[PDB]
This record gives sequence, structure tokens and C-alpha cells, in this order.
Amino acid sequence: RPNIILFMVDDMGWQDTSLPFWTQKTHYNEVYETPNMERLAKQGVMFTQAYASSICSPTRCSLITGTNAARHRVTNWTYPKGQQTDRPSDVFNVADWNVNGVCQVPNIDHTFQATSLAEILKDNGYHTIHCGKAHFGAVNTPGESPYHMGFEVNIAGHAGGGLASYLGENNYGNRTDGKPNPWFAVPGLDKYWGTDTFVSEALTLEAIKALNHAKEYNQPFFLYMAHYAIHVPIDKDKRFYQKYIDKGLTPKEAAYAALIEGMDKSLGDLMDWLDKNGEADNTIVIFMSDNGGLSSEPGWRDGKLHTQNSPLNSGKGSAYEGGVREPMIVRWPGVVKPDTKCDKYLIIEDFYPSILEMAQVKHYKTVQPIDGISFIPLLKQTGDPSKGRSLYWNFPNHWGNDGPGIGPTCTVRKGDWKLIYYYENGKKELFNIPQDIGEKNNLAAQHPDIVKHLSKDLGNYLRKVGGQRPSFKATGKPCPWPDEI
Amino acid sequence: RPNIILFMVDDMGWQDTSLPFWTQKTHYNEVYETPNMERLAKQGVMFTQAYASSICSPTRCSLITGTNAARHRVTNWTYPKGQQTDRPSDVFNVADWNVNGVCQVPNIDHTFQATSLAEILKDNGYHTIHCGKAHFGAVNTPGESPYHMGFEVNIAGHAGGGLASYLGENNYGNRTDGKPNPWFAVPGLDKYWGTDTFVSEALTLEAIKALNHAKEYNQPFFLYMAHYAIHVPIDKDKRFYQKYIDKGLTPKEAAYAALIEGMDKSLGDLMDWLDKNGEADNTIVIFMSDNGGLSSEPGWRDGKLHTQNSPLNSGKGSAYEGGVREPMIVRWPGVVKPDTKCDKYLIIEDFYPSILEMAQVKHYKTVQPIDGISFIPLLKQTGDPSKGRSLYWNFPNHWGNDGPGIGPTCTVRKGDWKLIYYYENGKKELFNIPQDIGEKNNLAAQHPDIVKHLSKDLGNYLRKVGGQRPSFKATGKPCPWPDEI
Ligand SMILES: [Ca+2]
Ligand SMILES: [Ca+2]
Repeated sequence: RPNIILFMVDDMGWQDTSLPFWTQKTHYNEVYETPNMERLAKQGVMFTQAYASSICSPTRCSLITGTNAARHRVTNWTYPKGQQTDRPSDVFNVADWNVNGVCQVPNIDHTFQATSLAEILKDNGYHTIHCGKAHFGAVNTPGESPYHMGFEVNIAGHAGGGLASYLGENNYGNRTDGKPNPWFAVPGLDKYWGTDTFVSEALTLEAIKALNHAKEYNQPFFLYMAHYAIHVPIDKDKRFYQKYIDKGLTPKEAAYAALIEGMDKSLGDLMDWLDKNGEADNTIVIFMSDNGGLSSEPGWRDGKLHTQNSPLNSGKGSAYEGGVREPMIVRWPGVVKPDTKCDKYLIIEDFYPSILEMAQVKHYKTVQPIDGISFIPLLKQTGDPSKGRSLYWNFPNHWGNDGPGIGPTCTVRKGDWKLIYYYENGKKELFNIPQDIGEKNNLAAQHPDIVKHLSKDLGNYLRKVGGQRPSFKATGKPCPWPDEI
Repeated sequence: RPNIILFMVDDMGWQDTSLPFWTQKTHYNEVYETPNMERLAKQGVMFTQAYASSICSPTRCSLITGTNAARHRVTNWTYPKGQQTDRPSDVFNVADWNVNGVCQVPNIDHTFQATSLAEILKDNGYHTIHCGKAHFGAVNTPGESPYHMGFEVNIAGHAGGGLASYLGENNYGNRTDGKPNPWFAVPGLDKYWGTDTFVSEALTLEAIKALNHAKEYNQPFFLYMAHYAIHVPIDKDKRFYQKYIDKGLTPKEAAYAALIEGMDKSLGDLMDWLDKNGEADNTIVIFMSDNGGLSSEPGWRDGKLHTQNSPLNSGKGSAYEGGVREPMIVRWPGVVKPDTKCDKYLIIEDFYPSILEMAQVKHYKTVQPIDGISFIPLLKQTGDPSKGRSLYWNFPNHWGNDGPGIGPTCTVRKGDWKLIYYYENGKKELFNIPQDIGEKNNLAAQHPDIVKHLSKDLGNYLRKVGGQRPSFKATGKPCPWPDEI
């Protein structure tokens, strides 16, 4: 039974790497430096059409419970207990969504009760390690604890979905007065306060400590290496920052490239550990990101706004490909043909049944229905779970910044066609993704047959799984479903 | 569904309290001060005939696994991975016992695999908290972790069964200059280092914050408050030490009395926390100790050696009552009638079914058989699990000291009669416990009928549960079972 490592970067877009996931190298592929992603890819398969939701919380709750985001209703980011983080709107009320996230127990207000992926792995004999960003439940809610969620070891994981600082010189946001700590102060790295250890480095050091400890136990391990990295604020990692200045990047872009290269140093350190300790041929490594790169905030990024995941449109918080299409690599020695690419689409809730299959766990009990479809047939080249398959997103919410494809929406992807419905004004956009990867050309008027059919598909699904919608403040009435206009 | 607090003291004797568990007050009762134990007893039931094993490891593993010590084979104290702590003998070899303790996973070298009591509570909706001495698995084996054993919260719990120092001035044993930490350094209390916080105080304050956090979750809790007190070394607690010196006690005994009182202050502090947060009426409090007081060592205790649990014979490590009869109290408002006593005997593995029944876990499955018998019928005066019941101990090991009843033995108690068999020379002792509480009068010669039947009772049970035995170095052959002599 293999060890499993799920290496999850935060807010990393499809092109925030030197490894080309498109059909040619982009301007971004040329300036970033991720040699360890390339090396991992030479040894495995990369998925060029892998999907998440557009925001941390819906993606990570889908990962750990195996439900679609429309069903678990954690559709915008969580932290404050019993409170909606949504930006105000003069037009609509957001859905009455599950602001407190997921947990494994019943009767926790505004949560989705679910059998945790880590719990099933643990109860089947895996040693389970969480390291970095957890972000599964609101603060003072059982899901705030990686331990409650079935992890036996927890490094730095709590309810926070961001981080107050990468810099050890700032204690990662922790106060040494009687000052109250920020929400996103990173716990569990006290050993490193006041030093110049970047938080990404510290997480990898502690992760390697946990991995050496796991080698004392005669059981396989599951490691969730969930970086805070490349979430805002984009602090400068001085280990690589100047090199990108010398390369001619703006300070903003140099800072961002340097978070990327530091993330990739963490992957290499783990890969080197696997090599030095004889675990590499018996260990599955999965690389993933949880939503698109941030392309709506010019105070962090340069370039034309909403183009920082080029050639994809927009980014984090958007229904467009820039916000949902993610870099994904799997290495499974003996099973997965090295140096290959797979173009069949999949979505984050598939990780749940797939990882359990990799762990050799069958007919397990869950309190919630599982919406993920295993993508082992893509890993083994034996089947195509994307054929005839519909993928669903639902964001009856209001995130923080305006832009293309951002706002309260629900999306269905089926075959070549993507339907994006806009709850606020009833607008519909139809894109043929293989022909129009940048979502430049709205085909809705040229194909009302596809629009009607896809709208029914989307509408039936949302209602079937209990998905929610916003309502209009002027009238009190719910926004029509896609198939009601 | 009530909250449950299991308050477990280490190495506390039947008479290490001001609350008299005998039918007459002793001199120890006069000198010690446990006013909060008296308070708890006036509101609950005292068990005047409650048994553990004579050593920390078999007792604690029986509690957590519901298994009699003979079956789980963690029959002497554990810490070093894969090594016997047993004293060397030029007479016998000890059993090939489970030096590595218990865990919940299989294929772990010298462990008893078992479904943990905290896992079943956790999986049935309880918020599970461990605070203090865990001592469930050897260092660098899975059961060293309270988290592995099903606790969602761990304060100071590791593989250590002892502690380097009670003094925050001594960092509870943790080194700061250079990297060599002693086995029993107390983890998880770094913010108390270099203060004058006695460790029992530190444990209480962190338990109180774990309970405040537990108020945030809409689920009942289980707190395993397992003190390191009153284990050696007997450090002086300045809060109480001089008072006992003024009462007239020798320094050794004043330090012991001070350990006893600081334990009792912790009990009071949790009891007041319950009172002040509205939890006292829906919380079960179980007071228990894991074995008899240390009466082997004149460098720690004054008075006639091997009498420090008087009127009981001997103490820790002995199969005599001084090694196994423990102080036990249960408060359960609305169920248990206050200020009462229960004479019926019970044994530590019974805590496992009883706590699950208190938690209304009406159905569950376990990988291991459950030897404990619920004592809820004693709490409610509905029945008598004690009638006809045999109790069993097996110590096929070599503890560090000699003394009365200490050495490789197995024991059966049944009705009024207790039979101790000595592996080293086949000696048998038969005592009428209700007539001879001090075990001063061996009645084997007077009742050969009994000795044989109880011999067969013991032998059958040991073989039935797969218990173990020493072997002789002369012949190489196992020591005779009691019913082969
Ligand atoms: Ca994210
Ligand atoms: Ca003990």
C-alpha cells in the first residue's frame, strides 16, 4: 500500500509555473522557475484541464468531503463564526450558505456534516499528517481542527485561510505583546519566530520532521502538504527576489515569482527526502492548486488587469477558466506512464474517491453522498470519466473585487460547452472551451439549443443536490434558476 | 448526553487522601488534605473496593482498551521502543510481553491492537480531550500519541510515564542549551518554563482553556484529566510544603502531602469551572488512581517501609491490596445518590464499557474482546456485576524493587477469597480480604479445597485469554501455571 502525498498550493494559477500546461510556452512560463514541477512531470502525468472552484473554501471542502460545492454550500471563504464574509451588494442578498464550513459531527449550525477523507484513511491504517493551510471550518467550530478532521499530526493548520505574513521576522503575524493576534497568524512555528525562515521553508522543515517520524511506524502515510504559499500578502522571499529583478520583472511580479520558486523548492525538498529515504517508488505524489491566480487586484500584480493567468480569462473568484483551471501532476511509479499528458477533464471532488482507491479502501461508509468520480481510469489509461460528464459550479455569493466572470454565478461544463449563468441580471454566456480557451467569444446567441439544454442540466442539478441561489433586495424574490428565464 | 471527566491520579494510594475509604479514619486521613475529594464524595458515591493493576502501564492500557492486563500483555511499564524495562534476573526470563504498548493499527511489532475508548466516544460525537500522563505506547510507536488513540486535543501527553521535574523553574525537565532531552521531560507547557508554576497547576490551567474552547462546540466532551502527580521525584510544592512541616511531618512526608493537596486543588478547580459555566448538572466526574502508592523506597517515604498504604499491605508493584486497591469516586447528578458508598468490587478494564454506557453509546464494535464489565448497575443500584465474578491480575515480569507481594505473580480474587501465585518458586498465598485487609494471615493450609479451585480458575483464564508466564533459566522450561503445582 503506497504512501500518498497531496501537495496543494494556494491560489496558484494554470500558468504560475515554468511547466507549460498549454500547447506552447507562455510569457509566464518563460520567467517563472519551477524545476521540481518539471522533474515531477517527467516522472508522471500532467492534467491540462483539471478543475477546482474559484475560491479556497468551496474547493478544499469538496476535497475533504468529496461533495460538489453546490451541495455542501461552503461556497465562499470562511473564518468568522456565524457570519457571512460576502461583500455587500446593493442588488442581491447572498445565499444562506454554510458560513462555518464542514465537520464530522451533527448539529453544528451552518455546517455540512461529512465523513472526512482523512478519517477514512486513518481508520483504514494510514498515518495522517496535515501541514499548512487547513481552512475547513470557521473559528470555534469543530472543523477548525485538522485533528477533528482525522489528521493524527497537525502542523500550522487552523481555521485561517490566509496568513498575516511569510516572514519569520514578523513571527508570521504572531504578537509578542498582549496584543490580540490577527486571524491569520500562523500557529505552530513558534520555534522560527524572529529568525529569517520564510514560512514556506518552515512548513517544509516541519513536514520533513513529520515524515522522518512516520518512518518509525509500520503503516503507510498520507501527507497533506497544503502551502499558504502565494496567497496574499506577497511578501518578498529574499532567497530569490533579486534574481527576478535582475530578470527585468517589476517588484510586484518579482515578489510573486519568488513565492512560486519557494513553493517549488518545497516540492523538491520533499522529493529529495523520498529519494534519500527509499520511499520514492512506493509513494504517490499529487500536485494541485485550489483556485486560479489572483488577477483582480492591481496592488499585487502588474500587467493588464485580469490577464495574469494568460491565455485564460480572469482568475481567482471568477467562473472563467482563469479562476477554476488548475495545474495538476500525479506521479505513481509502476502505474502511471512517466512524461505523459492527459487532457480529459476532472474536478476537485474527484480527489476524494480517487485517493481512497489509491489507498486500497473499498466500500467505505460515509454519512454524505459522494459526488466525486474516481479518475484512476485516466491515471491507468483504461477509461474516460469525462465522457458525457457534466461539471458544476455554484457561487451564490459576493467576493471582494470586480471583474470578468466574477459575481454570483453558476456554471455547467459538458463536453466542449461551458454555460455560465449570472444570477444578478439573468445573463448567459456560452463558450466552446477547446476553440476559445480565453473565453473571448460568447456563442449564446448562435446556439440557443445548447443554451436551453445546458440550463436545464444546471438547474436540475442545483435543485437536486440542494444548491442555493441569491435573492433580490428590491422584491424579496429569489433570483431565477438558469432554466427559469 | 452528559459530559464526562475522568480524573486519574498517578501512583496514588488507597489512603493518600483525607477522605476515609476504610471503615475507620486512619492517621494518613488525619494528616492529608483533600477537601475537594470530600466535597465530590458528599455529592456522589465512593467505591471502597476498586482495583487497578499494580503498575501504570497495565492499568492505563486496560482502561483505554477494555481488556484485562493478562490479555493485552502490556504487563510492566513501557517507554523504550522494542526493549524490556524489566530488572534482570539470574533465576528467570520474563514473558515476551508487549513492551511497545497498545495502538489502534495492526502489524506494530510488540503491541496489542485495540479499538480505543476515545475513538468510540469521538466517533459517536464527543469532543475528546487528553491532559497529562498518557503512557499508552512506547516512544516512536503509534500509541505514543493521544491523537492516534482518538483524542482531538492533547495537552502534555506522550510516551513518558514519569516526569523529570514538577518545577516550571526546571522547565519540567526540558533542556534549552543543546539537544539531549530526558525521556520524561513534559511537553506542551513551554509558556510556563522559567515560572514558578507547579506542573499540576499548569495542567489544570491548560485543561481549563481546553474546556472553555469546548463550550464553543455544540457537542458533549470527554476530558481525560490524567495527572503526573503524585509520581516520583517528590518535588516540593512551596504552596503547601511548609504547612505540613508545621503540622509536624518529616520533610519527605511533607513533600508527599503537598503533592496530594495540589492534585486536590486541581480537582477543585475543575469542579468550580463546572459550577461557574453551568455544566455541573450534566457532567459525570470519575475520580480514580492507577495503582498503589510507592512504598518500596525509603529515600522518598518515611515510616515503616512497605506500610505507606496502611492498613493495606505494601504498595506499588505488589499484588497485595496496597498495590491494587484505588480510591474511586463518581458524581453523576440525578443518577447517583449523593454521599453513598459501594462495597462491590470492580476492576479498571470495567471503566471502558461503563464510560461508553454513560455516553449512551448503545452499540459499538471493537477489534479486541472487551473483558471489562459495566459497573453502571452499581451506580444505579439495579444489579451486581460483582456476584460470582472472578478478578484477575498477571505480572510475569520483574519490577525494579523487592517487597511484600512484589515479583512475578498472577492473582485471582473471587468473593471473599484472593489467591496469589508466585512464579519464582510456586508459593501460593490465600487471604480472606474482608477478614484480613492487611493480608497478614495466609490461609492456604487451612483451605486446600479453595487453593486448588482458585488455582484452576486462574490457570484456565490465563490460558484462555492468551496470558503469559516467565520461564526458568536452569531448565529453560516455562514456570508452572498455578494449576500445575
Ligand atoms: Ca485558494
Ligand atoms: Ca502509576
